Formats: sequence, C-alpha cells, structure tokens
Amino acid sequence: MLSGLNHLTLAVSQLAPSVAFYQQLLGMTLHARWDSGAYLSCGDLWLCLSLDPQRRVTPPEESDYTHYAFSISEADFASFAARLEAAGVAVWKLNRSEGASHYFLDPDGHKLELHVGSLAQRLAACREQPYKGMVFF
Amino acid sequence: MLSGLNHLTLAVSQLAPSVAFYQQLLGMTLHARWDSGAYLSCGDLWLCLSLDPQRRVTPPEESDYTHYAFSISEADFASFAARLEAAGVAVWKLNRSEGASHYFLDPDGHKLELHVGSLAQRLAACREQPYKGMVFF
Ligand SMILES: Oc1ccc(-c2ccccn2)cc1
Ligand SMILES: [Mn+2]
Ligand SMILES: [Mn+2]
Repeated sequence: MLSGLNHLTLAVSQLAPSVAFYQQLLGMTLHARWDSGAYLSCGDLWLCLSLDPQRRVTPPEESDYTHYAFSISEADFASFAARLEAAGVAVWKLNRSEGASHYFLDPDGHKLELHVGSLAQRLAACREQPYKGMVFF
Repeated sequence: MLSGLNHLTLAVSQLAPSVAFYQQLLGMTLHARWDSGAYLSCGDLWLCLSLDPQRRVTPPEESDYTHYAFSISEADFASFAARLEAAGVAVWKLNRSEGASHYFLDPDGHKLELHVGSLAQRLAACREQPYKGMVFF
C-alpha cells in the first residue's frame, strides 16, 4: 500500500532565491543543487525545488487553500514566527482555525505554515472544539 | 527549528469524490470529516482535504510541476499502478528518472506520483551520474 509522502516537489520561478528561502531562512538542509533544481531535507521530508518556466508568482487571493505545513516545537514556535515577520515574509492567513499555526508565503506564493502538534493532538482538540458537522472514525 | 512535514492540505472542489479517491482508491485511513473537510493519514503523512470553492478542476497542461509523491514498495508498485489504470485515473507524465514512478492526477487535477526510492538513493545515483551543473553539499 501507500506508506507516506516520498517527496514534496515545488515548482519555482527563480532557483537561487528559492533555495535561499528554504535553506537560509527556514533552516532546511541543502544536499544538492543543479542548473534546474535542488534537493533539501527537513527532518524526514525530501523537498525538491524544480525550476519551472510555468511557475507564476501568485498572490494568495488568487490561489486555493492548498498548503504545506512544517512541524515546529512549542518552545520554538513564537520566536521563529516573529523572525519571519521581522524579515518581511508575506502572509496569507491570521485566524488560527486549526490550532497553533503561522501562515506565510514562499517567494513564488506557495502557501506555507508553521504548526505545533500532531494529527492525534488535533483530533483530541477537535473533540472539544469540533469543526461544524465533525464526525470521528 | 523545523522538524519535518506536519501536514499536506489539498484544496478540493467536491469533498465526497475526493474522500472516495484518497480513502477508497488510494487506501488512506480516514480519521475525521466535517462539513468542509477531512483528515486522513498515509503512514506518517497527515493529509487534510479542505473544501474550497476557489479550487478549479485543473488540466495538467495548465498547472506547474508542483507535485506530491507517495511512497510504495517496488513489490507493490505495478499492481497499484494497474489499480489506478483500471479506475481510469489519468497519467500526466511518463517516468524517465531513477526509481519507479507513476504520475497520476487526483479529481481536481492535483499532480500526484507513486515513487519507489529515497533521497539517499537518488543522491547516490546522482553522484555517479550528475545532472548538468550539479554540486553536492
Ligand atoms: O548549477 C549550480 C549553480 C549554482 C550553484 C551554487 C550553489 C551554492 C551557492 C552558489 N551557487 C550550484 C550549482
Ligand atoms: Mn494547515
Ligand atoms: Mn517527483
């Protein structure tokens, strides 16, 4: 069967600024770069940045809610979010509708998130404060 | 410090066919559903389906190369690809890289992949046959 996420590939319009964002700003590990892409890791996540002439810098009001959340500890969450804010990283959402989260954009407008907590923790929180119509299996 | 992918959220135009696709066709575990979304797991992956009237059913020629690859064993790959083919799931690319890959579309045109092989395997292959301009770190 399927066992998890093998990799996340993000199309990017300008490879060097995107590598700098993920490695320098977000702290991910850079493993390789070539003329058309890069491979990074974030814990167990394999991230590919793929140079794509079709990628457009997309304002958040123009894209749907598809987004990519990265795990961060409770102890690190606020200072990391505040550092992104002080660095001028653009945002796309403020209401914490799914727990402790900070929503921000990559250079091409990919929708990113910092989140504290596991799926189990989110299910437990939702039992007390459920989304409308919520059913648990 | 970021420790991994916390969750992947896909915007969906119609919740029921998307739940059917990820749970029934792709075998993921459905943990909860509400009026505007669902939570599933696939191994360590926390997947959220979010009902979004902004999501367009998008032909693959009209989206960039951003895509989401799921892990599968080599032994299971061919029968899972055959399952997707029997269900009439569209393919958006042929494999030309190392490791088995099947490139398929979700009901809204999200670009998905089945892949066999880790980042370590890819890096080893690349060291032996580097892409144009490739540098390792
Ligand atoms: O194809 C390449 C082009 C540029 C680089 C690079 C990496 C780090 C810093 C500056 N340039 C690597 C490979
Ligand atoms: Mn989220
Ligand atoms: Mn891929």
